This record gives sequence, C-alpha cells and structure tokens, in this order.
Amino acid sequence: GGSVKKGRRSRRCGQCPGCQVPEDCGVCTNCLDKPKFGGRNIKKQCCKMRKCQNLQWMPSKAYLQKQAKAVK
Ligand SMILES: [Zn+2]
Ligand SMILES: [Zn+2]
Repeated sequence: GGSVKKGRRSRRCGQCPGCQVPEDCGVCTNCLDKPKFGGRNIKKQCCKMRKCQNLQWMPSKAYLQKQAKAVK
C-alpha cells in the first residue's frame, strides 16, 4: 500500500521553501491538525510549507524493464 506504483523516482532538491522547513509552520491544515496546533494528531499530514516544491524526477521503467547497467 505504501509502495510506488503509478509514480516515478523523486528526490527533493533540499534548498526550497519546503525543504528548508524542519518544523511545523503551525498554521496549515496539516500542522493545525496537530495537538500542539489545536488539532489532535489524527490527520498528522505532511506540512504544506514543508512539502518540497522542486524535486528530481525521472520517467519510470517498470513497463519497459530495459537495461541500463555496465554489462560485462
Ligand atoms: Zn504546516
Ligand atoms: Zn525542496
């Protein structure tokens, strides 16, 4: 259930508004959903301000399963 299926490889940049947030903004639905923000840690979702904006993506190869290694 928590595995990649209809998606591709993605890696957050690490220098955007999202990646620069190591804490909970405390004002977005996700954060406010936390007890410390009045919530109840029931929704405990990814902070809207934390979610990366720019990540490295690449086409999937689960359907092709081609080869791209140093065959020898
Ligand atoms: Zn937030
Ligand atoms: Zn980022």
